[PDB]
Amino acid sequence: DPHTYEDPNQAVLKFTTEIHPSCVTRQKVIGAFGEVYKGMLKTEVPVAIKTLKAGYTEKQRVDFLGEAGIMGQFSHHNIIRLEGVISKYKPMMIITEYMENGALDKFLREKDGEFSVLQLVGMLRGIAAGMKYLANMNYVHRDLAARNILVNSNLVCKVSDFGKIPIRWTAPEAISYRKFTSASDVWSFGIVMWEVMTYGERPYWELSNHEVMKAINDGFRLPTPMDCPSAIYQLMMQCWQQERARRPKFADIVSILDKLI
Amino acid sequence: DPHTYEDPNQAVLKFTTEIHPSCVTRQKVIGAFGEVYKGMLKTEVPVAIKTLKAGYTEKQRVDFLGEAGIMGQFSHHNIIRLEGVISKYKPMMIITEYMENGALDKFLREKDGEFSVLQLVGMLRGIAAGMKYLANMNYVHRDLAARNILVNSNLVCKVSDFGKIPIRWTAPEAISYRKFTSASDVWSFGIVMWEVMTYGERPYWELSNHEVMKAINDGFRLPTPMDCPSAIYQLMMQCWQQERARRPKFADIVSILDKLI
Repeated sequence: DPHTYEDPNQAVLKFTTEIHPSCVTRQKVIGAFGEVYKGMLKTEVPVAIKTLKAGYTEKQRVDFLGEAGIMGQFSHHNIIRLEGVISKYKPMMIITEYMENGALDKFLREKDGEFSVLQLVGMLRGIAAGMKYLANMNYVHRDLAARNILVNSNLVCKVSDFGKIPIRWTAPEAISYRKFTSASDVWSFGIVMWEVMTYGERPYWELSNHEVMKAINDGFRLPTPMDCPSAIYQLMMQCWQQERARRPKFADIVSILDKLI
Repeated sequence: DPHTYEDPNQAVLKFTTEIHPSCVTRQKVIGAFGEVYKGMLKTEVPVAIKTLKAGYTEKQRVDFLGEAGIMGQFSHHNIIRLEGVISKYKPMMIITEYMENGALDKFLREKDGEFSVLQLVGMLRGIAAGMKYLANMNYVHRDLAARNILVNSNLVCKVSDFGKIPIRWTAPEAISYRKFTSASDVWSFGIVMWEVMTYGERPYWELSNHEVMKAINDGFRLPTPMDCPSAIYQLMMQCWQQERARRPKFADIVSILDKLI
């Protein structure tokens, strides 16, 4: 093994392609850790470009580049594509494919009421296909939420982002015992289904994180969204079983949604 | 014949594909002869990976690789698929397709009472189809038991494992005279039907192997499982005829189960 000894800032680059700075053009800021730009990549394709905020430590630099390193391990229709990274130069950049419709939760809020049930279920199916791929790769995500899904022009949804925890989206056993598995991702997927079917309502509304923690252990579950088919809500309820072994697996979820479509 | 002379450790590789170690990544242990890992194979697909315990003799090595050699001769929907082996390097590995729901007996115990009669009969039908294929290949299994069947997400069951004998599953003539034929596999299949319909009860409960040997020669047969359709139990009873020539053949079993469905 030539990599018995390795610098962590090199280890995280393994599944990435190094891109020369002359190949990349940032054109405008589209989001704001650090900033997100819309740009072009000469390979000319449109891309999203993430940079790291000035003053970062080496640890933050490794964590930043490691995001690209995780993304680069994956190749699936419903997982955001990594074009490459600029790591040898400043500012450092993570270059990914451009997604015209931005984050799923924001998208649904802006297009509220505008999709058919079939289109919404199609989005959920793509997310589920992405998560089945991750689960099969033995990757436990821990932050599955509509804000971490990107949407392109064809409404294809891709998982795009890879102890503070996202309390509203996290399974009870993970909040209580830090027990994160694919089955806790399944719980999160149930929350995402609810975010989708309500067109981007915040899970548990204005309830505080503490009220949510208490509610879910008391057996409270989010109620059916308006106009949500009962089979869709029933699947949500299965994803939110208190006993994680009772939740369906992602392969089961994909099959269930396919039969619905 | 270029293989008049051959080393047994090469003879057992004939129906296998040699896989380069750089193509395989073990990710975690999922069972424990030797160990079983969940892993990835670049060809990227999830796989199960079996290794051989440290300190093995050459005879054990040949037996280990021969398992892969047997599996590799087969190609059927209800027989586990061999991806390949690593034999040229240590540790040696047998790489098979990944089955999400694990061993059938364990699976049924965890999902006790959760399936419809049609789903259970469907599982039995797939197992029977697999055994009909083996029987047609002139392959006598000798260890057909729910523990040797694997289940994937669509509930497809596959025969997956290929002197001390498994006494509770073994036909009387095979226990007494080592007379193993497809008809003694049929007896074992009857036991498997009982394992499935009772959701993973041990055949003959807490009775010892000796009590079982005596019981079956005395004419004792396992009673009908709860909620078992009489036509399913009658088929079990036919599989357990003392005269092996009276048992149905696997082709008969497949046809019988198809008419029920």
